[PDB]
Amino acid sequence: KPEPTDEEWELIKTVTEAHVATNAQGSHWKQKRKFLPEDIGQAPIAPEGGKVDLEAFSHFTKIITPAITRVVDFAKKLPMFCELPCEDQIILLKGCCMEIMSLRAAVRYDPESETLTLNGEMAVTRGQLKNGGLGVVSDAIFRLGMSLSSFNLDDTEVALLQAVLLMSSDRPGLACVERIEKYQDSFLLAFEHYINYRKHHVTHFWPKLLMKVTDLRMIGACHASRFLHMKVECPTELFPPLFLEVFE
Amino acid sequence: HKPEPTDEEWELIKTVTEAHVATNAQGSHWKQKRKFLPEDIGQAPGGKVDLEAFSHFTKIITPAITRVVDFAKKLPMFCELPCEDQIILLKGCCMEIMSLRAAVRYDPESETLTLNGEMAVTRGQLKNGGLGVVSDAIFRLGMSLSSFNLDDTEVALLQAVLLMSSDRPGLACVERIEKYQDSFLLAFEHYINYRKHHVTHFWPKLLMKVTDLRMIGACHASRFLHMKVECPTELFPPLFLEVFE
Ligand SMILES: O=C(O)Cc1cc(I)c(Oc2ccc(O)c(I)c2)c(I)c1
Ligand SMILES: O=C(O)Cc1cc(I)c(Oc2ccc(O)c(I)c2)c(I)c1
Repeated sequence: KPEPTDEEWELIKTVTEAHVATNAQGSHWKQKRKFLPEDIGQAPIAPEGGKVDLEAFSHFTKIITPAITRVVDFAKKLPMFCELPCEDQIILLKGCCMEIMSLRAAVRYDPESETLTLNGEMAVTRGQLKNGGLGVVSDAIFRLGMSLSSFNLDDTEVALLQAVLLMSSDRPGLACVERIEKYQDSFLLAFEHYINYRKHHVTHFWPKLLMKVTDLRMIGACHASRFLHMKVECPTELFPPLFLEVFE
Repeated sequence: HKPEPTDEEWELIKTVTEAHVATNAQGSHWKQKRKFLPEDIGQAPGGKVDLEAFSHFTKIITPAITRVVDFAKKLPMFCELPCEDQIILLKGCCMEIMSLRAAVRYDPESETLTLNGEMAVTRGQLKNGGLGVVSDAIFRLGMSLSSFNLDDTEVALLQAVLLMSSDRPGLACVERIEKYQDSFLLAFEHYINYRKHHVTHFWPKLLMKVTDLRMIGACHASRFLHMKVECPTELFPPLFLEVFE
């Protein structure tokens, strides 16, 4: 099985460093994290269904800007992305923002505590993340977390996965569709070969990881439909500057 | 590189792996043959045992107990021990090994444990089925085992280790057993260096799961006592009674 070529190791070093340089978990999150108090976002023990717990929502939005910002820095550290028109860059960033963020939290899933550590600092439960606003998306991200545990992804693999999510040529309104596909394929090929190098113990690893890319897309779309409910149920004063633009 | 298995250890590894495989009935993956226990059974309504759920479990429990015994009898080291120690070691590790077998068949997607590789149950069905909080402990262990990707050999060696526990009350040949256990641990350690898992501190964390299993085994025993008080005698298969006496 083909391992990465010299040229691909460069790209790999480039994406890996960009990810690590913008991954706030570069200080042992597992040891640094703090658990969000059980009082916040607990089952509310209602007609019309899940109503966003403004209290919980408040804690999530107070640390969401840095997460959004870090996704932009990540893309901006990739030469290929920097070659794209300003218009495409934006379209791509808006389309993958929550996909990438979701991946980042999912990879910080902890079976023993049943939590996801947001921004490598805030540990939360299904209930908390659900009642805080993501609704069933909460369940989706946790499932992704559970399914990714056996994959043992390192920074390079998460970085490459982020880059594949970034170079999505099917986003609506893109100008350089063909060029973006070329970039994505280059990441896929490097990823594919890096995987062979690492030698994971799981059958049909490549095919299974690709399906995870699909889950993230589903997750990204649900985020958007989820944001619509937030706008109805949450007062403007709770929305950070960038958070709004992300779905605009 | 760390020490890999010696020629002699590859022999012990071949023996235990075959014993486990021959007694696990997975020559045809549990996934493509398992059946899900219907949601109305053991559905949410300490606690009181759901006789119907319990009935379903004790209906396939004898074969599981039996395979654990056949696993041990397939190990030459185990056969050199006195009948009395064999009984003690079996009663001591039975639920530990079964719990471990259910835990490696944990499925994140459907959120179930496939018992005997044929019956998929939820954390809820298993709990109301009689195990109470032990169900949580086992599901928990199944969740943490996911990243370890253990193959037949590793689960096999783990079982050999749980089996040869020289600290069980009443054992006569404590030294011999202790020695047998170490032979398995050492070959395990080496087999591990040969596999090369990508989980940090893999060895120490796996050893810690043995700890968890001993705790699960002890909790099942006190869970059994509640069962003897709440479940009609008829729902107890004979071998199920003798093992957990
Ligand atoms: O973990 C990281 O680095 C990134 C990250 C940060 C956060 I705050 C987060 O939670 C969200 C996101 C959107 C949203 O509308 C709500 I309410 C909560 C997730 I999922 C991931
Ligand atoms: O999965 C396997 O191979 C072995 C296995 C088989 C069964 I049935 C099982 O469930 C139990 C065990 C004890 C008990 O008192 C009750 I009620 C249910 C478990 I956990 C494991």
